[PDB]
Amino acid sequence: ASPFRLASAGEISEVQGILRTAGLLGPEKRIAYLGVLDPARGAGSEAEDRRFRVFIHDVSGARPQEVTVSVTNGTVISAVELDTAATGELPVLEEEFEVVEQLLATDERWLKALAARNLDVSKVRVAPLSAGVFEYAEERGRRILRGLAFVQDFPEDSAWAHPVDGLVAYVDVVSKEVTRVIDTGVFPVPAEHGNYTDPELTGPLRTTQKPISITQPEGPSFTVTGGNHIEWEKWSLDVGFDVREGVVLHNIAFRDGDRLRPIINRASIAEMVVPYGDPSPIRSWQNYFDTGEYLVGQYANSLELGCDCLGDITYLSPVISDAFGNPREIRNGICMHEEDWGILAKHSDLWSGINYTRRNRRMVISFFTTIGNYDYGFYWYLYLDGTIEFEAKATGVVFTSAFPEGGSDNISQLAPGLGAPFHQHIFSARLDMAIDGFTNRVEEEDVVRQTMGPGNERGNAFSRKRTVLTRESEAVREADARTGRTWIISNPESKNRLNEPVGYKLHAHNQPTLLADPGSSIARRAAFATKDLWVTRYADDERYPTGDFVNQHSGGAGLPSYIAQDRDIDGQDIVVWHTFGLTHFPRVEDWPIMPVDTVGFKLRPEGFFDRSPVLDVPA
Amino acid sequence: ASPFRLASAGEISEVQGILRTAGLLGPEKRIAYLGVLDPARGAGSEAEDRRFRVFIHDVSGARPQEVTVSVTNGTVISAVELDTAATGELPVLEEEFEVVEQLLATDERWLKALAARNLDVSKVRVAPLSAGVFEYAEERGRRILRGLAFVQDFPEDSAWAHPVDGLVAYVDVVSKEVTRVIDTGVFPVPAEHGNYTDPELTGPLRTTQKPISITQPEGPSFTVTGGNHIEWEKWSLDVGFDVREGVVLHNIAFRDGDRLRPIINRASIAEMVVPYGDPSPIRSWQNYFDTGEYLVGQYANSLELGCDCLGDITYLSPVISDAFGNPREIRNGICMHEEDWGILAKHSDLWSGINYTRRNRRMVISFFTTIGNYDYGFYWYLYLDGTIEFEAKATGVVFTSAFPEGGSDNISQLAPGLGAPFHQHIFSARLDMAIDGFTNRVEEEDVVRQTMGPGNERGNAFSRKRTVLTRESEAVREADARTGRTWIISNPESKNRLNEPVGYKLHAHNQPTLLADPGSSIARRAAFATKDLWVTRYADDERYPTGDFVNQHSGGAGLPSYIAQDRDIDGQDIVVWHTFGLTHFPRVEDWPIMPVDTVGFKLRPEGFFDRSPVLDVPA
Ligand SMILES: [Cu+2]
Ligand SMILES: [Cu+2]
Ligand code: NA
Ligand code: NA
Repeated sequence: ASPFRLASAGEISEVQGILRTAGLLGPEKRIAYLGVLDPARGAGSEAEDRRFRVFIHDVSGARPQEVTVSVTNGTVISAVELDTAATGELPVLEEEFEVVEQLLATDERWLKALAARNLDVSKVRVAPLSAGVFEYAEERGRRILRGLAFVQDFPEDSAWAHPVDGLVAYVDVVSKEVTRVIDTGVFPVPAEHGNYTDPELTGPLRTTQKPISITQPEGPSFTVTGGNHIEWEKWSLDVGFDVREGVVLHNIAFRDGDRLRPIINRASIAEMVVPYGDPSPIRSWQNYFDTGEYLVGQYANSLELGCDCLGDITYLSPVISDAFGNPREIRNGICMHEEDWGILAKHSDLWSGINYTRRNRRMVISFFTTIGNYDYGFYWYLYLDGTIEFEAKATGVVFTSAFPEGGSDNISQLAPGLGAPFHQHIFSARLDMAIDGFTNRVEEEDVVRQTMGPGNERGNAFSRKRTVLTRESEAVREADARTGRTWIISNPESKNRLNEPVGYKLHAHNQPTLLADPGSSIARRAAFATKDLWVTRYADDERYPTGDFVNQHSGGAGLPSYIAQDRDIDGQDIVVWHTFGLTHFPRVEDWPIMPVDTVGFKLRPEGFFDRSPVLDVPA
Repeated sequence: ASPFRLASAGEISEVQGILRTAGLLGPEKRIAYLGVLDPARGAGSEAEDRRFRVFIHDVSGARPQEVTVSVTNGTVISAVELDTAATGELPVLEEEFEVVEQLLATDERWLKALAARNLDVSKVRVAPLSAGVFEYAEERGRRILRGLAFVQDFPEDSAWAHPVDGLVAYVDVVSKEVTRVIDTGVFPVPAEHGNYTDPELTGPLRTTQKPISITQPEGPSFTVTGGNHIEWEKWSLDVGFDVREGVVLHNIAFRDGDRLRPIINRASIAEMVVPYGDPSPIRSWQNYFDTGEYLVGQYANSLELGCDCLGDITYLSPVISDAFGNPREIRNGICMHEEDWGILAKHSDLWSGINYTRRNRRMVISFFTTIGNYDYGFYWYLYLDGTIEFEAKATGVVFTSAFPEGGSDNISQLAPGLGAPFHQHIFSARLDMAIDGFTNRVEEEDVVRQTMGPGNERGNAFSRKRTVLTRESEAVREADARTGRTWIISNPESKNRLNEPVGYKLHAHNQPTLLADPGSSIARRAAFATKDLWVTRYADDERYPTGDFVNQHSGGAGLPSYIAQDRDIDGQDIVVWHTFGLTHFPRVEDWPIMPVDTVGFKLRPEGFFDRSPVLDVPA
C-alpha cells in the first residue's frame, strides 16, 4: 500500500474510462492536466480513496472543466465548468506546439513577412510562446499563443542560431485565427550555425580524459520499498511525481534513536518563471511559467545510465496521462543514488593525541526536463548530518534574437549579429513544514551589531535577534545578506534536551528577485517572485504561488490572495514558500550550448538534535 | 629547472648553513618563518637566482631579524633588525605552545585560582593564545601569550568539554614571567565529556553504509612534471606551498587553441582571522589570525588515502623548516585528484531531434590544517568550462566557555552548563591577476532596474552597469547582494572575436563581513575584513592584507596603508583581495565535534573565450 505511492498505468486508464463513460471525454476534449490528489489532513485511520484531479480542455472552445475522480469507486466526485476569462486559461498542450507554425504558414501577412526576408516557409520554425495579459482587448476570453520565428537550414540544424527578429505573430489556437502579425523591421538573420555536434564547431575531440569508475560492490545503502518509499542513513521519505511539479518529496523524517521525527511534510518546486528584460515589442511580453503554463514534469527526460546518472543508480519510471487519457511511462525519469561528499568532520587534537576523520555522503533524487530551448535538472539532496538541500541546474540553448547595430542595454551579443536577451529564471519552493509535527512557526534571524560602550568596552561584541512571524500579513519577507538573515522553522511545543524549541534554519542564496517594474503585468502575475520568503497557513487548495490556471490570468492569484486572509501562523500548520532565482546576462561562453549554472537553498538542523547526529558514522 | 618548483630539503639546509655561516643562527636563534621568494617581475628573464626569506626569533630577547639569502650564491642578500614594539612580533612558535601551561603551573596566583575551584593543576591544559594589542602598558616590548584553561580528566579526554571560565592569565614567554592572572569568579566547569570516539556518546556504530568504490583504471587525466607542475584538460599551473599561507597556486593558465592564456599569476589565502564576539573580559581580547599569527602551513596534516582523500590521488610532500633550520617533510600534505562533477551541458531539441549530454569534471588541489581546537580544509578547484573556485571547509571542536545561568546574548549553549561564544572565521584571498597577461582592470557590475515609461512601456526592462575602478582610493568595495553585484577583471588590450575586452567574473557568497565596532582593536588590526573587495597595484613587498608581522601588531600596515598610495589600476598589473567569511552561532549539532561548514568564492569566464570552450569534450 502506502497512500503516497506513484500513479500506476492502471489508475490513469481508470480515470480515462470513468471520464469517458460519464460523457466528459468526447472527441473534442483533451487532458490538459492530470495528477493524484494528496491525502487530506488527519484522515489517517481511513483506507485509501485514490482520487485524481483533471483539467479538461475543449478544442471547440465550449467550456473546459476541472474534474475530480475517485479511482477506487469508479466515479466522478465533481466536475466544475471553467470560466477561463475569469480564472485563467488551461495549460498549454504538447499538441498545440505545432499549431502556431501551421496556422501561420498560410497567413498572407506571415508569408509576406517571410518573403520580404527571403525565407522559405518550409524552413521556418515557430516557437509556441505563452501570451500573458497586456493591452490587447480582443484577447480576453480568447486562448492565445504567440509565435517567434527561427530558421532551420536542414533537418538536424539548431534553429536557435537563426532567429528572425522584428517579427511576431499572435494566434487563437481554438478559433484557428491569426489575430495579429507585427513586423517592426527586417533584421538580418544571424548567419553562423550553432551546431555543437558539428566537427567544424567542436574541432578535434579531446582524447585526454581518462575514465572514472564509480561502483558499489555490495549495492547502495538505501532501500526502496512500496515502489517509492526510501530509507537511507536514518532518513525516511516518499518520492512522488506530478506532471506539473515534477518530483515532489513527501513525509521527510529522520530516525533519532527510537522515534521517526518528521521534518517536512511535502516539498516541491511549485512554480518557476522566466521573465525577459528586453523592451523591444517583439519580446517585451515574454514570461514563461514553465511549471504553471507548460508543466515541467510532462517533458521529463529518460536518463541514460553512465551519462545522465553515473554510479549505482535506482530508477523510478513515473507514468503520466497523454492528451487522450492514455498512460505514458517516462522510462528512467527519476534517478536515485548516494554519493561520497568529502569530509564530514575532522579533528587532530594537540592534548589527547587522537586523530579523527569521518566522510560525508548525500542521497540524491533528481530528474531533468526540457521546455523548448531550456533544459533544467532538479536535484534534492539529503546529507548525513540532517541537512536538506535543493538545487536547480539550468542548461540548454539560450533564447536568441538579433543583436542590433550599435548595441543594446538589454541584450548580449553571442556571435556576429546574434543576440541573447537578458532574463531571469525564478523558482518557488513550497515547503509544507512539519518540524517534529505540524505545530510550527517561523522566525526571522538577523545578525545584530553592537556599539562599543558599557557592556562592550572593547567593541568586539555581536549578537543576533529572532522575530516570530505571527500572522500572514507580516510574513512576506525579503532577504538581507548584509545582516546574514535566515529563517528558522521551529516547533514551540517540542523542546531539545537544553529545553529549546527544536528547529531547521533555511539558508538562501540571496540572489536578486524579480527585476521588473512593480507596475508591470509580470510583477502582478508572478508576485511570488518579488519577495524571497512567504509563510502561509496550510490549506488544501492553496497549491501554487501563482494559482491553478496561470495561462493568461490578469494578476494577484496565489500567494498575494492567500496572504490577504491574514491567518494565525504562530504555532500552526504552516507552509513556507521560498523564492530563488538566476539573473542571466548571457555570455559568449553560453553559446552555442550553455554550461550548467546553478541556484538553490538549504535547510540545516538548528537545535533539532541533542548533539551531533553523526557520532555513529564509522571510519 | 622550474623557477616555480617547491622548496627542497637541501634548499632548507642550505639556508640554515648560510645563516649559520653569517653569524645569524647561533644557539639562541629560531626560525619563526621561512619561505621561498617568488621571482620579481620580468624575471626568469632577469637572473634566476633562488632566494629565501626568513624571520629569525631570538630566545634571549635581543631584536629578531628578517633576512633574505640566495641559496645558489650562498650569500646573505639583506638582513634587518626588527623593532617588534613598532612593526609587530614574530609568528608564535610551535615550541612556545607548552610554555604558557608550564610557567602557570608554578605561579602562586594561578595555583590559588585553581584551588578555589577544586582543580588538580596536573589536569589543567592551558591554550596558548595570541595576545593582540589592548590596554596593557607592561606589554609594550614584550612577547606575550594569553592562556585559557580546560580540564582534561585523563590522557585521551577532550579538554574542550571542560572550560574553566572566569580565569585568564598573561605570560611573557621570553622573560618567563606571568604578568597578570585575572579571576572574575568561580564558574562551574561543565561536567559532560565530549569524547566523540567513546561508545557512551557514539552509541553502536551504523552498519548500514555500503562502500563506494572510486577508481581510475587507466590512471588520472592530469600529469605532474618538474615535481609540482600540473596540466589537466587545458589547464596549466604550478602548485606551491608556503609555511604561512599553505597551498599557493602559480601561473594559472588555460590552453585555448595554440596559445597558453594566463588568467591568474598567483592565488593564495593571504590571511584568515577568527574574531570572538563575547564581551566577557575572559574572552573579549580573542582574535586568532591562524594564517598571520600561527602559520597554517606548519600544521598541514598528513592526509590518508581513503579517509582524507578518496579516489586516485597524487600527493605532494612539501618541505618546511623546523624552528632550528632543519628540513621537515610534510608527508602527503597536499592531495591532487580529478573528480566527476555531474552534468556540464545538456539539450534535447524539439526541432532537430538531437539529444546531447556532456559531464563536467574538476581538478582538486587541497590540504587540511589543525590550529588548536581548529581544523580547516583549503580546496582549489578548476572546472572544464574555465571556472576557478576556492572552498574553505571549517570543522574541529568549537571553542567553549561556561554557559551563564540566566543565558547570554553572545554565547550558545551546547550541553548543560557548556557555552560556545559567537565568532566569525574570515578569510582573505589574494589574487594576483593576469587576465590574458598583466594589463588588467576591475569593473564593478551591478544589475540596473528600469522604470516603466517611454522606451520601456511594459515595465519589464532590466539592464546592468559597469564601473571601472581607476585608482586604489576608489577600489575598496562592498558586496551588494540585492543588485547582484559582481566584479569583472578584464584586459582592455585583449579583445574576443566580438571586439569586447576578455574577462573573468568574481562571484562572492555575500556573507557578513567583520561585525566588530569600527573603533575596536580588531577592526583596525583586521581592517581588510571590514570590506568585501579591494584592488591594489602589484608591488613586491605587498604580500599580506595584514602586513608581515601580525602578532601583537597595531594597525598601520597592510591593505589600508597600500591603498593610500592611490596608484593607477586601470589597465595595469593588479591584485584583487577578496574578503569572505562564516558567521558562526554555534548550535547543539556542532557539539562535541563539528560537521563541516563551507564558504568560498569563484571566478567564471566572462567573454574570455569566443564561444563555449567545452564543445570538444567527448561523450
Ligand atoms: Cu538563462
Ligand atoms: Cu566557528
Ligand atoms: Na505544515
Ligand atoms: Na597582476
